[PDB]
Amino acid sequence: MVDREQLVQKARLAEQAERYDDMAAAMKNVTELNEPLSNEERNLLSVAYKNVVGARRSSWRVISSIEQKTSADGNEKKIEMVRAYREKIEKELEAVCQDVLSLLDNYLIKNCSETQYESKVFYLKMKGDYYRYLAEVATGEKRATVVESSEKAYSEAHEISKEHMQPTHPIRLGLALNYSVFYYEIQNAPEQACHLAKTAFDDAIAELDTLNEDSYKDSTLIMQLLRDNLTLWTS
Amino acid sequence: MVDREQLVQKARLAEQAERYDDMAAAMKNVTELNEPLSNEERNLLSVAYKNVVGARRSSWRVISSIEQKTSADGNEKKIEMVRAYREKIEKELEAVCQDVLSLLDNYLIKNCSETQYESKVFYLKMKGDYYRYLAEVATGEKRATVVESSEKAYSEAHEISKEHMQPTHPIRLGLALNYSVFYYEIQNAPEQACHLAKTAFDDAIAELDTLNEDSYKDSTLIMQLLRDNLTLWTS
Amino acid sequence: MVDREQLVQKARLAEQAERYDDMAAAMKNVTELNEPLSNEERNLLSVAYKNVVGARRSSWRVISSIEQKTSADGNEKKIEMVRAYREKIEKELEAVCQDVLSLLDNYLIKNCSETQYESKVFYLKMKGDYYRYLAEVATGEKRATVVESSEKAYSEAHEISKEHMQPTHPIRLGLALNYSVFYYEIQNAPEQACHLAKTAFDDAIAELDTLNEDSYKDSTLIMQLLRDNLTLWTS
Amino acid sequence: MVDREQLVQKARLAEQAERYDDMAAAMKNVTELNEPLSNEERNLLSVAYKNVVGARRSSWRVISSIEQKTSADGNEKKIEMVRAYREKIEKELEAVCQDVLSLLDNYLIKNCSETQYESKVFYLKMKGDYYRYLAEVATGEKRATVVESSEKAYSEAHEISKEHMQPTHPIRLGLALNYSVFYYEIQNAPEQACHLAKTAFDDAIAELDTLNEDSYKDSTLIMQLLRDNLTLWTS
Repeated sequence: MVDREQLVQKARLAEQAERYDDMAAAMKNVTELNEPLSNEERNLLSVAYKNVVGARRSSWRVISSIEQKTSADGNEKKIEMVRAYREKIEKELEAVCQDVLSLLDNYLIKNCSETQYESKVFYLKMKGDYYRYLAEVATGEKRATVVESSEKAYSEAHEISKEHMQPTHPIRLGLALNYSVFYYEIQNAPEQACHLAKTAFDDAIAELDTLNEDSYKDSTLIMQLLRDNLTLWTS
Repeated sequence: MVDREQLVQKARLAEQAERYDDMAAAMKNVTELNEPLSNEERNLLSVAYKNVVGARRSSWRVISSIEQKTSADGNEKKIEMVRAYREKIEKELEAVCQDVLSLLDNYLIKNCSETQYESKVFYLKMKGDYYRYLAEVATGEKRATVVESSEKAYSEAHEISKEHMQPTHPIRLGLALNYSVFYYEIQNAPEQACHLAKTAFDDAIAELDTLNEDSYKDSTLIMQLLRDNLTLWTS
Repeated sequence: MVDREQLVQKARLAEQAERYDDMAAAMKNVTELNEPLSNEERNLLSVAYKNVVGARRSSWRVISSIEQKTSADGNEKKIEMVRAYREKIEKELEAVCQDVLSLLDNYLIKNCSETQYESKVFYLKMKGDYYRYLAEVATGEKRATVVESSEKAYSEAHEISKEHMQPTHPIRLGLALNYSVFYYEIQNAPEQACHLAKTAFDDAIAELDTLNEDSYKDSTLIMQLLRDNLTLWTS
Repeated sequence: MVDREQLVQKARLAEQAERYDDMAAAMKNVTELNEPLSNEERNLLSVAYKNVVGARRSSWRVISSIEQKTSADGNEKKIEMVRAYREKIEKELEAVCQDVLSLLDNYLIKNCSETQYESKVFYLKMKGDYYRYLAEVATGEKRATVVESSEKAYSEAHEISKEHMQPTHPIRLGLALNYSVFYYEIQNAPEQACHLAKTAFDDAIAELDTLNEDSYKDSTLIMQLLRDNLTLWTS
């Protein structure tokens, strides 16, 4: 019988040791206590799964790159293991995404009140992200379904953030960042990606007086990331 | 006969080529046209002399360090050239400071109106800085005079900024940064240095609504530098 | 039924994806085919387990550091999970070491001929290393046994390398590097560590004519690492 | 009246302070004592002028780059100062080269004996280099003359090094490095550049037994630089 405070302590310890699989597992155990998460427990869960899926996405990109070159090389003798190793990483990546998506759908989005608007946007942004990670590796009909699922999660998150959060709020800014990345990289819609990132940046600078003493550093950091992407995409 | 716009273009060209002596010389020529400087011409002058004096201060520190070791080494045969080379760098550093101080006293502070409060604080901060650079290399009675001169320039700048600028203004924040460094490093007053940097940071976060769309990045950068120094000095 | 060439391909693919656990597992499967390893398969096995044990050693150091501070902090409420998390990492580290040590004792050292002197030194250096990693985390009577085991493996490796390899050979140089680290860090014998590293470096420069066209870069790299450690330990 | 040992001490002090103009001036004063240079005084002179000309070459490249863009921009109002500032840097660069070339022709190459083969190759490599720096900024008939002058200096250096130095000697390796760069960048002869760098590298690995205890690190460093350039040029 392990206490909730000890599990959060375990996640913090795993983060310092860079053992993100342990970190994700501890925060998954906290979620499964079937109680709402604090703002702190929410970010610990987010950081854990971002680093776990990040390592899988990086590995998949490396092996897929080698796979495209091996097929072009003409050596049929080597293609078998490259494809199988890419598939192995791909299934691991998908299982990480499905693991987070089950947590969001059966616990986090399912049981946060209609009043906890910050929590709702935070979880729907995560949902958009993990369906986007699934979209990156998916093909054909499987791809179209997860793309729609990602779009649906980002749009709902966007509507609640627009209505209940200031344009400078790091959750609203972070959402605009990832949703515009989804338009650019997944939907291949550079105009809509640039518009979304421009609107978010301009709405934040127009309401710069709404910057909070506890999160102004996070706000200015994401505003810069939005401007960075806007520069990259428009050049 | 060289135009003012061409001299500012020369300073910008010298900055890109990292030829700061050329940059300082071009901005010194602009000042000597005996007209007020634009906000742009002011920062170009400031950046030029900061890089020129910065290179001299770095060289003086290196040779002074070797000088202290050579005297401790007991080799009297080598002390002569080290001391003379340190003295050579030292005179160059002092002549750079006197060059900037003459520009401020006979042009910049001398001819900006009682209404141009931003200009006044900007020039008195520069004056405090260049007397502080002189204090670093000076000894005895010579040191006490330049320390007083630095203190007098920073205090006047502090009074005008407190009265006519928002606590988040980068000129007011930058002034608090350097004036607290003067207390810590020159006056060896850690308490007064920490108090000055704390007050400035706290006044800025208390009036975070006064952040300007054109300079919020500069404000948040100096606020962080203040917090950095406060952490270093209190640990 | 997976081919030996495909398993080596899997290890190379895992190395590019930085999935060292996969890499170690593939090379463990190659070893278990119960045939000698090529020079290439040997280094792939060595690199795999070095990165696997390296991550465990780094994690153990981080959590042990936090453990020493938490005990000193006086918060008895937090000591329980830190100790248990350190113990968890520690058991993982020990199981990695025992896994490699079983491979060396039941396959690699057990079945390489009396003639394959390069192979013998290579495997006995690995044995010295993995017992040294065990010594780092062990205490009391358990520590003394693994220290002796490490010493015994390094000494045998040292005798065969002295007799059958040139002083510039990267395996002989690499052995002198790790064996001197064992004296310094494990045995706390700075004199014997410095002597071993000095002798190896001096023997290599005295026979610089024995440098091989295929490994001169590896030789000069380890010679520098020996000189680096010698500088650090003698200052 | 300043002693030769004090001037070399001044050059070493200037090098630590990164005051390369002072360093070059001190070594120019040593050369002008009209006596041969030691191996140490030779490298101090070489390092001084390399850093002085290096800063001019870097500045010229930056301003020439801006000049090509300003002419393409169509703003005739700005072209005047860019061209004049480039010309100013260019004359400084040329005067540095002529300063070194006068030292080599009226002192160093002029008065080293027919027996000091290391000194002869060292000075003729420098001569090839400084005429190459002149070739980089020169155009038309002026360019053809300095290109021939560079070629003539490198070829003579190449003949003496081939006859009196081992293929692993850092002076012979360094010569092959710069002479092949001259073929690639100045003469636009990629085949001849690759052949020269390949021959030098292959001659060095074929005589790896000729590596000296006092300069093996310099030899292996330049051998790698040759292999680096060979990779870049053949891909």
